[PDB]
Amino acid sequence: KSEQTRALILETAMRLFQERGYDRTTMRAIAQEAGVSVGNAYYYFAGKEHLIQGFYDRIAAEHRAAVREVLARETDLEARLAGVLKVWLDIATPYHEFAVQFFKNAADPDSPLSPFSPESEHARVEAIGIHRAVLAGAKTKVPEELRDILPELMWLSQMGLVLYWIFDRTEGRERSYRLAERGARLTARGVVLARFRVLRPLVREVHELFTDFL
Amino acid sequence: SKSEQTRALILETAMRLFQERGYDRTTMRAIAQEAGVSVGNAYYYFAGKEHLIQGFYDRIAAEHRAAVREVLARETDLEARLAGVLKVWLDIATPYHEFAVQFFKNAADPDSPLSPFSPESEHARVEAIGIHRAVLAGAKTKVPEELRDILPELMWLSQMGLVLYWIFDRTEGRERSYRLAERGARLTARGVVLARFRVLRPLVREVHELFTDFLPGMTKV
Repeated sequence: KSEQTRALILETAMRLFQERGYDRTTMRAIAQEAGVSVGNAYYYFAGKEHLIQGFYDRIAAEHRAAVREVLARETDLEARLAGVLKVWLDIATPYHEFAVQFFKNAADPDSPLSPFSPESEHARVEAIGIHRAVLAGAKTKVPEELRDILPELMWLSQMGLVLYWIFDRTEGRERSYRLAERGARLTARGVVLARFRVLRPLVREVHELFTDFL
Repeated sequence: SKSEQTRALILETAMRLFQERGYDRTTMRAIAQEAGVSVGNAYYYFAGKEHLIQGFYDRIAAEHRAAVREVLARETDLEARLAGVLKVWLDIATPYHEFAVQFFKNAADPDSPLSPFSPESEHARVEAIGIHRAVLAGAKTKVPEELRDILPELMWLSQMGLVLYWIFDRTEGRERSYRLAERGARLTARGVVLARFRVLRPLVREVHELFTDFLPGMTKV
């Protein structure tokens, strides 16, 4: 079933370039290993970057499941965000050597692979969604002026943290997981401060700036 | 001039190579043979690929620092000073965009001497931050004492925030970036003015602490 032999191929490719490198991995090897003509392989994915898309997509959706447990017993913002970023890290863990090799492909600004490209759109909206979940259900006061962009800013933090995590050479990535924690604490205090009357000017400013930009 | 022209010749060649070959797979050897000098003669100016990048970073900081001379003489509003400075930075970076797009995957690594944040880039960094000090010093808006070091450094962080956006910007003149330097200069100059109140300063301290802990190159706590 197309919808089903599709996920077969995504899977054989995902494991293939993990073992080999995105670069020296051909559609043809993927087809061969998959039991599927080269032409079929291209039918489900028009070349190698569309598999990465489907991998991002796949990773986003896995992330979104493992945060059931965390969103279930954390009420306040900080603990919500922090767990979600930790859960992210936990499921990225096995893909880390791949992310380091793959980094130089995805880090090409003008490549579809870049998480900021238009191809990656479906995966951004997806991931921002989680950041919608983290606050929309956080029993912690959040000013209206901010409610509309925090998602996006939090998502940005998360890309910061991905970048940092590719290059974190500490044991088991201790430091990244620290960064998520500090990042969440810092975000959370920003919002509390945001409630302070004297600097709604400032909160307006960043509301505007954040509604304009990619 | 043969000596200064060779200096620059090496530098431009190496950069074009890193840009098409990629930095990992360019050697001193290959650069020297592409410029058409002795490898000896190339090392004489740049002790290795890393010093070459530092050469790129230094050149560009000085350029920016020369170019800022007017804005920072005419403008007395902090915003407008920051505005101009950041904009002039864009004018100056503008030739190196395709370079930066290609070299971003090497310098992004904060554990690498290639990184702006590295102890190896100290010189270009201090010179760059020094510009944010003078943006501050000669602004009409006066500025808190306990924040006097952390602000120039946060402003330099934004600049890097801006460099990163610029790299990823695909719009025409990179005009979207020019619009960010302008809108970001606004938020920031409001940010500093507003840090005159005491409610805000801890968050300023704490943001400068997150960066100084997790990235090399900022002043200790």
